[PDB]
Amino acid sequence: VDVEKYAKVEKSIKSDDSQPTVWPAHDVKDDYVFECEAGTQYQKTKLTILQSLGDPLYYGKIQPCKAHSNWFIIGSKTDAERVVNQYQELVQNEAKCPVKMSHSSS
Repeated sequence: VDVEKYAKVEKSIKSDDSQPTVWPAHDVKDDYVFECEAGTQYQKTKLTILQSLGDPLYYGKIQPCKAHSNWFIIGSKTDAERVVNQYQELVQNEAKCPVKMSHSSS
């Protein structure tokens, strides 16, 4: 049986003798931007999923990108993907014209 070739462990903050392990090893940031790209005024907006250090909850924010702390709890990774898909569909259906998605990492 060759399971260990493919098994992987995730990084965690090792524990001293007073506190337990805390696995999210660094803040995980993901940003998405949407824009018509036309000469039209479209006020390109941004979405930002976040998973902070030592906290396995997810969060989001939808402030409009430039040309404050209104976070909301998003459940988990699958929920985050659902929210991203739904927001993309809504933006496209509201634009009534071409719209593009610019994905970024950390």
